[PDB]
Amino acid sequence: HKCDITLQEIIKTLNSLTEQKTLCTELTVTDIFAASKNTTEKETFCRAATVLRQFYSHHEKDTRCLGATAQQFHRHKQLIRFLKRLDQNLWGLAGLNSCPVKEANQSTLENFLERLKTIMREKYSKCSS
Amino acid sequence: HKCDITLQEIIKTLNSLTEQKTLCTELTVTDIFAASKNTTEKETFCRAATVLRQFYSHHEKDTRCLGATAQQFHRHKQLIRFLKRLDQNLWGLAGLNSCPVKEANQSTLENFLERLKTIMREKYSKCSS
Repeated sequence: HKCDITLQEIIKTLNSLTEQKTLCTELTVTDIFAASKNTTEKETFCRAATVLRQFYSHHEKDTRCLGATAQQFHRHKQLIRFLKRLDQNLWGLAGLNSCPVKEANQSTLENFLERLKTIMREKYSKCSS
Repeated sequence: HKCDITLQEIIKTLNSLTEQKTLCTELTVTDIFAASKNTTEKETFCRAATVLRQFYSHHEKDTRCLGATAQQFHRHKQLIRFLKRLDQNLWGLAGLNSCPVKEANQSTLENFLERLKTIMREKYSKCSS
């Protein structure tokens, strides 16, 4: 399923994420989009599904992110809800639960999310345009 | 030749470009790094060698870029010298002069150059680290 509405779910969720801030949206993930050797779409997804999943699992109850105020704690609570959802969809479209994250370079969650939001919208374009 | 000094030539030139401005560094190229399906390293290069080459050839004597003042015209003159050089190296490492630029989305020359500068530095890391 390649031009499935799951793409819209991914984009629609990407927007929420990209339009928010936290002390955690600056911590780094593996830049799987720093590769020159490349792969295949479903593996592009399993790899991305992987890094996103390593993050939220590593940062769900992280001290640097839980927050001082209420609006902050709320924000982080929301940040992790979305990561889980964005990831839930990625694994489904990837349909591949094994991943060789061969990369050294790290982006920031936020800058990585933009690139995912971009790749996804290009993937969408090819579905309608 | 994969960990050749040509990589340093590419990075070293990428730095000059990325650390400069022009009225032309905002005009758009094809975002070949918006693909999810992916390819192979030498094809990643032929594709990049292609877009860069379409640009300078399309913008060498472009009115929006030639410049009003002297420092401006000089800058554009320099912008195109580097594009030719960065491209000269890419074709050599790509060793492949045929390219299927299947992409719709466009980045800006400047934002595309950053990503190339990044991919290149990751490619370098794997050569020494």
